[PDB]
Amino acid sequence: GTILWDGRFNDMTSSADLNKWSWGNQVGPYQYYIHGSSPVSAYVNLSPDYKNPADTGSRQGAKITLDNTAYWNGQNMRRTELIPQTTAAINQGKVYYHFSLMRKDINAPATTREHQIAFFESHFTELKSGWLSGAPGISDTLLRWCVGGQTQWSVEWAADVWHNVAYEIDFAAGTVGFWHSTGSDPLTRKVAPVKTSTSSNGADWHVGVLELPRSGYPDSNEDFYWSGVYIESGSLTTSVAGPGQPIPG
Repeated sequence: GTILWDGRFNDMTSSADLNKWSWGNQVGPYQYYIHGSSPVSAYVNLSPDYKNPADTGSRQGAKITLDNTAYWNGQNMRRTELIPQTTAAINQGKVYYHFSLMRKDINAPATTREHQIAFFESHFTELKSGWLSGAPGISDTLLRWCVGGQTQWSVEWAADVWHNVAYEIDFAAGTVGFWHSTGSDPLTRKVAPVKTSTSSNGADWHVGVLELPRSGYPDSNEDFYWSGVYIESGSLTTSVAGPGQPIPG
């Protein structure tokens, strides 16, 4: 395999480095602009305590937060998102998009509201959580993998569990497959490639979270933990510790 882009934050000392990126000076691994009126430390913080402990390939993980000010461009949905800053061909051919995600019981995401996570701008694929449609119910506590808006896989989203994911995207065939594991276990393919319109970017993968409003549910702080975010081509690294690291097991 070969890493096309590395979003593991390994060259950053803290999230303050995100402030180096600007439209006039697009440096670093991430474009940082889809966020609210507060400083970056209100929305993104890095720490070794915020990553999947089995991922020795990531020095620090990132706590991404939605708070009362997490509104971008006058929209009514809360968002805190980072987009890959790269010249690599991450949207052509077969490409694997990696990331690990975890929530805790403190500042847990609201199960009463829909969340769109690690999504592309056209939403051809993404993860979702929370109450989506219909009556509220047992499905609201699920973490789901969607293709074209349709759920293709889901699991109960438990606190403190690290979910490791890789989207297997064939931009030429217009298909997306789903690889997943929890904790230290190696990724396995849980859903074979599904067809959909994969029309892609300039730069359009949103590493972060978007939360829709829902009548009667006030904003409360919500924290999402991320680590091991990167994009590779040719050969999928199934080890959660990433390429060039000893396999955890």
